Amino acid sequence: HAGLFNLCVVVLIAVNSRLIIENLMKYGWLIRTDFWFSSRSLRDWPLFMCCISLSIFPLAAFTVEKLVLQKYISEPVVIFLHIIITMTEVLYPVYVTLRCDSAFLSGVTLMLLTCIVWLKLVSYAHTSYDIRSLANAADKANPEVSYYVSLKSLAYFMVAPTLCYQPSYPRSACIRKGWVARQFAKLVIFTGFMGFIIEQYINPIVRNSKHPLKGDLLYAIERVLKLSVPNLYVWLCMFYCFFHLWLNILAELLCFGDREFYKDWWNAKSVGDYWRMWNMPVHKWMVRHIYFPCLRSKIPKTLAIIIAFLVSAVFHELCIAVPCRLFKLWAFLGIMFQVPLVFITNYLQERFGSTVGNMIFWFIFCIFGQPMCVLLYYHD
Amino acid sequence: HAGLFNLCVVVLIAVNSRLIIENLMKYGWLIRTDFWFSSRSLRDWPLFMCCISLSIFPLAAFTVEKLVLQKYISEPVVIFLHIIITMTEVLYPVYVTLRCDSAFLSGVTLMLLTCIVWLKLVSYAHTSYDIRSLANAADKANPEVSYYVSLKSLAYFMVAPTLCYQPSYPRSACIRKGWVARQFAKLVIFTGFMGFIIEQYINPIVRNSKHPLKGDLLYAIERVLKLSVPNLYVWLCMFYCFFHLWLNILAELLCFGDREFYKDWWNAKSVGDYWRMWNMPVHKWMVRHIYFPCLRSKIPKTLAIIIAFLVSAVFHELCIAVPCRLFKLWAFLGIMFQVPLVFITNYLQERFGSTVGNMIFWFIFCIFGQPMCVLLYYHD
Ligand SMILES: CCCCCCCC/C=C\CCCCCCCC(=O)SCCNC(=O)CCNC(=O)[C@H](O)C(C)(C)COP(=O)(O)OP(=O)(O)OC[C@H]1O[C@@H](n2cnc3c(N)ncnc32)[C@H](O)[C@@H]1OP(=O)(O)O
Ligand SMILES: CCCCCCCC/C=C\CCCCCCCC(=O)SCCNC(=O)CCNC(=O)[C@H](O)C(C)(C)COP(=O)(O)OP(=O)(O)OC[C@H]1O[C@@H](n2cnc3c(N)ncnc32)[C@H](O)[C@@H]1OP(=O)(O)O
Repeated sequence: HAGLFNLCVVVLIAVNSRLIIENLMKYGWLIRTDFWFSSRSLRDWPLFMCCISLSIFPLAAFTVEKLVLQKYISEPVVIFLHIIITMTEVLYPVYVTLRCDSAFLSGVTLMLLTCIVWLKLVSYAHTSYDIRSLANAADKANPEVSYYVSLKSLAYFMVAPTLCYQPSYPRSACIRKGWVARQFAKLVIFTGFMGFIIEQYINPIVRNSKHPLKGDLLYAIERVLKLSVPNLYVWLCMFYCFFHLWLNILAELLCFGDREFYKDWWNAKSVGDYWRMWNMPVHKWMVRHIYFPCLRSKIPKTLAIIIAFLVSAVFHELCIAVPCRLFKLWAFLGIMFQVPLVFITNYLQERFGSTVGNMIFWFIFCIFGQPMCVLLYYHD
Repeated sequence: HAGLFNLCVVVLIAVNSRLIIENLMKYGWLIRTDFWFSSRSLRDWPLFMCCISLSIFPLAAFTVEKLVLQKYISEPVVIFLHIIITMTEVLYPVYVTLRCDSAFLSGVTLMLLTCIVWLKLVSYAHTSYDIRSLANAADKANPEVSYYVSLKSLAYFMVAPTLCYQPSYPRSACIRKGWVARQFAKLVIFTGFMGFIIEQYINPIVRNSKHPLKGDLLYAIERVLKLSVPNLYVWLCMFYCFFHLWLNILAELLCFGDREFYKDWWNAKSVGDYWRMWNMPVHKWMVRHIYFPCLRSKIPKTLAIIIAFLVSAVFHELCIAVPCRLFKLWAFLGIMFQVPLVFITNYLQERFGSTVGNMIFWFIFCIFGQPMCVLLYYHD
């Protein structure tokens, strides 16, 4: 069934083929300019070696786990230590990306690694607290603790493309190395295709006069789809590069038991259905750590969805607005608009059809969607 | 998996949304102009009532079958009658479409119905000859002949969307009438989408100065993909309207046992593989009536593929060049170019990959393909 997905790059080689064949070798006129990392030689940036400076805090979580598992201090004190460790995870890399500053894309990938490491840390803390509360009911404890293997399990969880820590993981085989290279080659060519389609389509169409949109929109609703359809293909190729290619490569090199991350997000009859569908690991993180602890007792789901999307709004604002240090709160409000939207398109999809719900999903994803974040990300 | 197919009409509503919302009601400024049939009222054209004048020749085939099955004359004489009946099937509707002439699109659908009725007739003759040769080995014969039910079986085969006659057919249920209407509604909106995408994309891009292509092509290879990508979407929507919608509707109203016509043509690693794949009934007709009678004895496949594509070239030329009565032989030579092409891309696909074979298939289908027939069909 893969040829109709395959046709979407045939028509991108085919339309403006001429501006594809004017390059010398591997986009010789557009190299290290789009999806760019300047000075590929040496490749030593003081935030790139500070991308491994956030790895001393998983070691700090292992030291406070060693304090509570060798009975150095009580459980509440360690919980406070986890709270301060994951708030230093907020406060320290924003100080890294403001003071002794660097490029915007390096700041964006540092904030994305900060967000992913924060989820991985909070999931490690919640799973360690759950297995400590399970193990303290009886006097079984844990003989043969194997702190090298626990260190390797925590570090292997930190490089893993999932956000749910277990000490025992499903594994696979790493004998297919030509496949790994083929996926990497597919990723690099798409990256070059990403830079080509950003420089040829979005960059001449954003670089003009623009105005902030209002409640009334007369003769201005044609721009929010015409400047969003190449952004729709940019987000589709971003999804294919991250969730189908890079996460599958990082699953394969670490020998992961499930390449399960992307799951059926194109047949979304509504958003809300879409946000529970579009990636497995962060949706498993919300249904394991925030929504379902709210749904254990005394909070219903009709504020749990708002507080889960509030912390997702906080993560998107920390990912986008902080490396540009402008504090727009446009991705915050643009995804806070989605939270009444999930409820709306559910009232619209009731007494209706799934097909026209998918039509209005792709319209919602066109205008008030995730390519809007890339549009505001290429508007600074 | 249907949402990624569904996105291709979201991006067509989205790009030039403005020229979609300037119409009054059901394309009020472009109605009965593209995919047009003038004078919808009365709807009585002298070739439209001559579209049922080709139905007296299935009755003629039943009369000559009644002559041979009631032993009025020997088998060879009836075979000659079948030969003249299906050559009057060639010679009479071209006289209908030249003398007392009509519109070009009515001539194109009359020639398409002529081609389909010719295949259905030759398949009926070959299957009747095969069951007559099977029944004449012993003295079983056929008690309870049921000539009303044989008449209904032949007529039901003539309205059926398959080209292989059997007296016993698999059936289904016709209780889902809201589904039938939904598919018909999907077909009509796509037809309107077809007329919209033909008038907005192909018609301003063909109506200019054009030149015949040669062996050397310098600074002219960008036109044969840029004027072919909207033609690629026109042929994709033509395939979806005919083989997925209209043939499934005609399967459902006649209660057919298999909606099997389209089969996996998008993952074509080569042409030749593609021509055996793109539709079930005409490919079953070639492998049941022309190729495999050649492969019974004394002819190898290395002229059988050329003679099968020669008669397919004759059918495409009779479909396209005869209603425009210009005798270009450009669709003839453009599909005679494909016959060395199937062999070529098979030598190219050997010692190679299936993925880059699919890449070069979609390049071949872009330039020297079936949208070229629609490009020359909208160039007169
Ligand atoms: C050192 C570095 C190493 C790096 C390594 C590589 C990287 C790591 C790799 C990968 C990690 C991620 C990389 C990218 C991260 C980027 C940063 C961000 O964080 S961007 C965040 C954007 N925002 C969101 O994603 C919001 C997500 N929101 C949601 O998932 C949902 O909307 C949610 C949970 C808030 C609401 O879910 P509703 O639609 O499900 O809820 P309802 O109405 O209540 O229905 C619940 C029912 O759904 C069914 N259901 C269907 N599927 C289900 C499932 N999978 N699990 C549970 N229930 C499911 C069940 O019936 C369930 O109810 P019953 O549990 O039975 O009571
Ligand atoms: C009153 C009106 C009512 C109307 C009702 C509605 C309408 C009716 C509805 C629908 C009818 C159609 C409507 C449209 C008609 C438009 C007009 C036209 O005619 S346009 C014609 C365009 N031209 C073609 O379509 C050329 C088609 N060409 C071919 O099919 C092939 O290219 C062919 C047969 C000429 C060559 O086939 P290679 O690729 O198969 O041959 P290899 O190299 O030899 O391989 C053969 C092997 O392939 C495998 N194979 C795979 N699939 C197979 C299969 N399905 N059958 C048999 N073998 C198959 C088997 O291994 C086989 O060998 P082993 O038979 O085992 O010895």
